[PDB]
Amino acid sequence: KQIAFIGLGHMGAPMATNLLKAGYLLNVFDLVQSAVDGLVAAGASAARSARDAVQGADVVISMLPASQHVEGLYLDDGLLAHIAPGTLVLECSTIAPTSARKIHAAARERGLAMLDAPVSGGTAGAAAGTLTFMVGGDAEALEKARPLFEAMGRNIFHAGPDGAGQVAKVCNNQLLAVLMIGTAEAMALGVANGLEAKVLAEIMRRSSGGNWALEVYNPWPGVMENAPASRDYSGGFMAQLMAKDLGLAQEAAQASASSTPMGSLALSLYRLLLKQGYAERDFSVVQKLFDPTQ
Amino acid sequence: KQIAFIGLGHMGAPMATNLLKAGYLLNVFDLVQSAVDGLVAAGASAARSARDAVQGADVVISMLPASQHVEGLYLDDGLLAHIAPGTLVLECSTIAPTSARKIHAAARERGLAMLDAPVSGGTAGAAAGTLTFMVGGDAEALEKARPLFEAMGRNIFHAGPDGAGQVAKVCNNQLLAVLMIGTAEAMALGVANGLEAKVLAEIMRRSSGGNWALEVYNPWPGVMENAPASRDYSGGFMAQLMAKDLGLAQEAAQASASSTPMGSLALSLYRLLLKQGYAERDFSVVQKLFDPTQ
Amino acid sequence: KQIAFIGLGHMGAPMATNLLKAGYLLNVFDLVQSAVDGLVAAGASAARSARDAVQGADVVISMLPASQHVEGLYLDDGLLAHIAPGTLVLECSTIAPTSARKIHAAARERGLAMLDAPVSGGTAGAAAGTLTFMVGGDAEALEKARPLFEAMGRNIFHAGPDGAGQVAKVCNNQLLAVLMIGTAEAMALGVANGLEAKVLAEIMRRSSGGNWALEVYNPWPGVMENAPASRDYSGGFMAQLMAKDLGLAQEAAQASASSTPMGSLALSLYRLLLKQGYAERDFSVVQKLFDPTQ
Amino acid sequence: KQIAFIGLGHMGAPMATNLLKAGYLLNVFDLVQSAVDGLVAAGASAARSARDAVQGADVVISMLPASQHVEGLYLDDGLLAHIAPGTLVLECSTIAPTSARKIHAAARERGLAMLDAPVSGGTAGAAAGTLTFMVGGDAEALEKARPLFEAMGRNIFHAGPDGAGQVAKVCNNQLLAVLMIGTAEAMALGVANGLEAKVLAEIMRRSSGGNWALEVYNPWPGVMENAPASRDYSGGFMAQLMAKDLGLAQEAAQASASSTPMGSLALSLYRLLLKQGYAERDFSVVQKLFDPTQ
Ligand SMILES: NC(=O)c1ccc[n+]([C@@H]2O[C@H](COP(=O)([O-])OP(=O)(O)OC[C@H]3O[C@@H](n4cnc5c(N)ncnc54)[C@H](O)[C@@H]3O)[C@@H](O)[C@H]2O)c1
Ligand SMILES: NC(=O)c1ccc[n+]([C@@H]2O[C@H](COP(=O)([O-])OP(=O)(O)OC[C@H]3O[C@@H](n4cnc5c(N)ncnc54)[C@H](O)[C@@H]3O)[C@@H](O)[C@H]2O)c1
Ligand SMILES: NC(=O)c1ccc[n+]([C@@H]2O[C@H](COP(=O)([O-])OP(=O)(O)OC[C@H]3O[C@@H](n4cnc5c(N)ncnc54)[C@H](O)[C@@H]3O)[C@@H](O)[C@H]2O)c1
Ligand SMILES: NC(=O)c1ccc[n+]([C@@H]2O[C@H](COP(=O)([O-])OP(=O)(O)OC[C@H]3O[C@@H](n4cnc5c(N)ncnc54)[C@H](O)[C@@H]3O)[C@@H](O)[C@H]2O)c1
Repeated sequence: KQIAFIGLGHMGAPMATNLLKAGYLLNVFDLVQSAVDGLVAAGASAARSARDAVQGADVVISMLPASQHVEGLYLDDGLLAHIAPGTLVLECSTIAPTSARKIHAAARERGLAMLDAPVSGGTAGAAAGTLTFMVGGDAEALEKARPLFEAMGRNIFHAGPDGAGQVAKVCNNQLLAVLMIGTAEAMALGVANGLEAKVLAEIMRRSSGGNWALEVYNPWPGVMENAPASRDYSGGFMAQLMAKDLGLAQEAAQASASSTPMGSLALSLYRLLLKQGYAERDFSVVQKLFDPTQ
Repeated sequence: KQIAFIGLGHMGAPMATNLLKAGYLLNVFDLVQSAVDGLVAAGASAARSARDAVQGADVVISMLPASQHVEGLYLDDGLLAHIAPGTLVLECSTIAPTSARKIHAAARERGLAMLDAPVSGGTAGAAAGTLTFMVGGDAEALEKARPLFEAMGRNIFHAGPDGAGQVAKVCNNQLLAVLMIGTAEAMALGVANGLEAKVLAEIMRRSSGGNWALEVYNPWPGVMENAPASRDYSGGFMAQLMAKDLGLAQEAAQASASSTPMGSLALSLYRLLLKQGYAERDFSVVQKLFDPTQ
Repeated sequence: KQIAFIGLGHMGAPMATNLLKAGYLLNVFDLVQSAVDGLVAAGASAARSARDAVQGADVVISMLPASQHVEGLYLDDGLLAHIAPGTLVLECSTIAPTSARKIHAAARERGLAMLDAPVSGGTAGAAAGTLTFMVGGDAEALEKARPLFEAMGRNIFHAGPDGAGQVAKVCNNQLLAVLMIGTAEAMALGVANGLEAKVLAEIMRRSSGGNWALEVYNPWPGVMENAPASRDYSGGFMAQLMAKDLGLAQEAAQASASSTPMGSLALSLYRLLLKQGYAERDFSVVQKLFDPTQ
Repeated sequence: KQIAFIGLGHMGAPMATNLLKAGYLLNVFDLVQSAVDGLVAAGASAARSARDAVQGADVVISMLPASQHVEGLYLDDGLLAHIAPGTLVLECSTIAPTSARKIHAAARERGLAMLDAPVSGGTAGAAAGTLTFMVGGDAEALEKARPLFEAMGRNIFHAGPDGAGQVAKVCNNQLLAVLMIGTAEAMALGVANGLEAKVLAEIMRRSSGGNWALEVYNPWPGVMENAPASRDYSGGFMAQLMAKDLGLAQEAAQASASSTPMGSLALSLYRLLLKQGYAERDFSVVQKLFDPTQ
C-alpha cells in the first residue's frame, strides 16, 4: 500500500491529503513546488519526478487538468513506459473518452490494471472525502481499488469498461450545464415578472422544474447564502473548467454522431461568458447573462 | 359550500370528482355532454350553462385549455358579468400572466375575490388529489380557498399577487422542458458511446446532473417501466400542451425583455416534434429526436 | 391627391417629406410637436389631430412604432370610425400579421380599400426614396396606391392578400437577424484563428457563405468604413427594433405551429444585448458578443 | 509539369480530369480501382501506389475525405517521407486547421513548398472547372501553383499563411449552414402563414434577408426547378459532409475559445437529420425539418 500521486492541484492536493489521513504512504509530484510542499508537510515524501514517484509504487494515481497533459505524461519516453509490474493505475482526470480508451489499451499492452475514474464533486468535496467516482474498467481492478476510492470519496459507480467513466462524467456535466443555465434563465424570468427570487426558487425546487442546482447550487444571489452566487461567484467550480467539459462532450457526440442542441448551446453561452472575463468565476456566474443589475 | 365547476376535461373531471368526494355540492358544465355525465353519475348536478352553474354558487372554479377560452368565458355578455356577490373565484387554467392580470382586475372591479391557481402535476395526480397549486392573489382569498385546494391537492404555494401563479407555473414548466430535453440528449449520448441506459441514468440521478425527470420521468424506454417511455409514450402530459406552455413562457419573456435561450430552443424542438405527428404523445417523446432505433 | 400622414418619426418624417417633394398636399400629425414642425417647414399643414388630418383626405398613411399603437389608433372612438368614404388607407408600420388582418377586415367592413405595406430599408433609404414595400391586399388598391409607393420607394412587391405584407416583412427580417449573427460569429472565428478581417470578409462574400450583410453591412469594424460598425455602432437600425421584429416573428410561428430554431436563438441573443445596454445601437452591435477587444 | 494525383472521388475525379484536359501528365491513385480506371481512360497513367505516383512528380495534389485519412497518408512510413525534392504539394482536402498546420510544418521540415488549398463549389463546379480555392501558405508557392488552380477553378483567394485556407473554408461553410437553415425556416414560416413559396423567395432574395442560398440554392421544392429540392434532394452536397465541416468548425472554435451559437445549433440540427436517415441527401434536405407535407 504505497502510492504515487501525480498532480496536486485544486482537487489533487485534498485527494492526496485524504489518502495520507487514511494511512497510505505517498510519493507526490507536481510541476509546482508549493503544491508538493503542501503534501510534504502533511506527511508525504516528494518524488523528484513522476517517474521517480512511480518507481516503488503499488498504485499510481493522477489528477491533471486535461487530455493533452495526461496523454503527454503517459505516452511516449512517456512515464507509462517506466511504470510498473502488477501496479494499479487510477486515472482520475477528466479527459476525452477516446483519449482514455487509448491509454487503457496501452495499460493492457503491459499487464497493468488501469481504471478511468473521473471525479464529480468539487474542491469542497475533495476536502471532505465525499467525492463521486465514475469508473470504467474491470470489476477486477475496481474491487482492488475500492478501499482507496472510499478514502477519497463516497459514491462509487461502476459505469462500464475502458472509458465508461469519462463517458458518464461528460454526460453528467453537460446536463448539469444545461439545468444550471435553465435554472438561471427561469430564475430571471420570474423575477422580471414580479416574483420574489426565494419564493420562485422553492416552488420550482419542490416541483417538476426541480433539479440539482435548485437543490444545492442556486445561481441567484441571496437565495442560498452559502452558494457562490451569494458571494459574487468567487471560488467553486470555474466557468472555464465547465467550458472544457462541454468541449469534451462535443467530442464524444461527434464520434457517435449524437445531437446535443442544449449542451452545444450551453457551450456557446459559456464561451460568451469567457469573453466577458469570467473564466475564473464559479460556473453559476452564468446568471449574469440574464441579470444586469448585478 | 356550493360550487360551480366549469371545464371537466382531463384535469377538470378528476378535480371536480375529488371535490365531490370531499363533501361539496357541485354545479358542473362542459361543452361536452359525456363529461358532464361523468360527474353527474358521481353525484353532481349538471348546469344548463356556465351562467346557470354560477347562479347560486359560493365559489366558481374553471379548468379550461387556454387563454382564448378563459378570457372568452369571463369577458364580455361574458359570464363574468352574470357572476356573483361575495363569491370566491378560482381560475386554475394555465394561461398567460397578462391574460390573468386582466381577469383579476375585472374581479376587483366587482368585489369578487379571485385567485389565479394554475395546477402542476398530471392526470394521475389530479385523480389522486395530490396536485400542486401555484397561486397569485390575496392571502385573504387564499385562506378562504385553502380547504378546496387541499381537497384537490397537496402542495399549495402562495406565489404572489394577481398573476404570480401563472408566472411561477410558466417558469416551472419551461425549466421542465429544458431538463427533459437535456435529459433525453444526455441519455442518448451515453448510450451511443457504449453505456447501459439504466446505469447511466442512476449515475446522473444521484449526481450533479440530477433532476426531476431522472427522478420520476425518465425519457429512455426501459429505464423506468412505469413511465410513458416504457409504453411508447402513450398517455401522460401531451407534447402539444408542453408546446403551449412554452409559448406562454415566450410571452412573458417578451414583456419583461427576458432572454430565454434554452426555453426558446426547447420550444423550437417541440414544434419539430409536432411536425413529426407526435402532438398527442407524452412530452418525453422528445427522446425520439435523439434515438432512431425506437 | 390630398394625404393624411400620421407618424413622423425616424421613418415617418422622411417618407412624408418625399411625398411633399413629389407634389402631394399633406395633413400631418404626431404626438411630438417638433416632428410636425419639421414637416410644416418643408411645406405641410399640421393637423390638430389624427382625426382632423384624415377629415378631407384621399389617402391615409400611418407609420407608427408597434402593434399596440396602431390598433389603438384605428380601433374604437378609434380614428378608424371617423375615417372616410372611398379613401385609400396605407398601413406601413411593421406589426403582427394577426393585428393587420384584424384592421384590414374592419377596413372591409367600411368599404375602405386598405393595404398593409410595411417597409424594409432604413432611415437612409427612407430619405433617399429607395425603400422596399411589401404589400398585402387587393391588386385593385395596390395599383391605385403605386404612384405614392414610387414616390417613397423603389421595389414594390405584392406579397399577397390582407396581412401578406407583414408576413413577408417578418420572415425577411428574421432571416436578416440570423445571417447577421451568423456573419458576426463567422467573422470573429476567422479573426481568432489568424485571418485578416477584410480578407475573410471578401472570401465569404464572393462565396457560398455570401449574404446581404457581407454585401453591404459588415458587422466587423474596419471592414466597411461606411458601416455602423466602423463608427462604434451609432445610428442605423436599432438593436431594440430588431428584437421587436423577432418578437413578431415568434408570434407568427406560434399561430402556424412553425419551428424557428435560428430565429428564436437570434431573439434570445438580441435580448442579452439589450441587457448589456445596447438597445439604441445598430443591430450589427451583435458583433460585440463575439469580440471583447472592441 | 508532371503531376501525382491522389484521391479520385466525387471531387477528385473531375479535378484530375480537368488537369488532363489542360495538358498535364498525371499519375493517379485511389483505393478504388474503378476510379483509377475512369482517369486512365481519359488519358492518365495509374500509379501502383501513392508513393509510386509521387516518385517522378513536380507537384503532388491530394483530394481525400477527412483529417484522419490525410494525416494518415502524409504522416509516418507515411508517404510524406518518400516524397520529393523541389516538388509543389497541394493539399486540397477540407481538414481541420490544426491538422493542416501540422502537415505544413513537416513540409517546411523538408524544403517542400506546400499549400493548403481547400475547395468550395460542388461536383458540378469541379466538372466545369469553376471551383473556388482558399489558400494558406507562401505567395511564393501560390504563384508557382496558380496555373493549376486556374485549370481546375476560377476564384483563387490567398487567405493567409499555413492553415489559413482551411480556416476560411470552415468559416465559410459554417455560415452557409446557418443561412441555409435560416432560409429553410423562413421559407416554411411564410408558407404556413399563407404566402406563395416563389413569391416569398423573390422578396427575401432581393431584400435584406438575401443570401447565397436564396440566390442559387433554394431549399423549397418548386422554387428553383434546377435545385436539389426540386428533385427530392438527390445529388448535390451531402448532408453528412456538411455535418463534418460543422464539426471542423467546432474544432477551430474551441482552440480559439470562440462562441458559435448559430453554427453549433446548425450542427445539432444536421445530426438530427442524419438520425432521420438523410446523410446521403443534399444538405438543403434540412428543409424537411420544417415541412411535413413533403
Ligand atoms: N477543480 C474542480 O472544481 C473540479 C471538480 C471535479 C473534476 N475536475 C476535473 O479534474 C481535473 C483536474 O482538476 P484540478 O482542478 O485539480 O486541476 P488543477 O489545475 O487545479 O491541478 C492540476 C495539477 O496537475 C499538475 N500537473 C500538470 N502537469 C503535470 C505533469 N505533467 N506532471 C505532474 N504534474 C502535473 C499541476 O501542477 C497542477 O497542480 C480536470 O480535468 C477537471 O475537469 C475539476
Ligand atoms: N392535462 C394535463 O396533463 C395538464 C397538467 C397540468 C396542467 N394543465 C393545464 O390545465 C389546463 C386544462 O387542462 P386539461 O387537460 O383539463 O384541458 P382539457 O382539454 O382536457 O379540458 C378542458 C375542458 O374545458 C371545457 N371547455 C372548453 N371551453 C369551455 C367553455 N367555454 N365553457 C365550459 N367548458 C369549456 C372542454 O369541454 C374540456 O372538457 C391547460 O391550460 C393545461 O396546460 C394540463
Ligand atoms: N426605424 C427604422 O430604421 C425602421 C426601418 C424599417 C422599418 N421600421 C418599422 O417601421 C415602424 C416605425 O418606425 P420608426 O422608426 O419611424 O418609429 P419612430 O418611433 O421613430 O416613429 C413613430 C412616430 O409615430 C408617432 N406616434 C406614436 N403614436 C401616435 C399616435 N397614436 N398618433 C399619431 N402619431 C403617433 C410618434 O410620435 C413617432 O414620431 C416600426 O414598426 C419599425 O419596425 C423601422
Ligand atoms: N463532394 C463535395 O460536394 C464537396 C465539395 C467541396 C469540398 N468538399 C471536400 O473535399 C473533400 C473530398 O471530397 P470528395 O467528395 O471528393 O470525397 P470522396 O469520398 O468522394 O473521395 C475521396 C477519394 O479519396 C480516396 N482515398 C481515400 N483514402 C485514400 C488513401 N489513403 N490513398 C489514396 N486515395 C484515398 C477514395 O478512394 C475516394 O475516391 C472533403 O474533405 C470534402 O468536405 C466536398
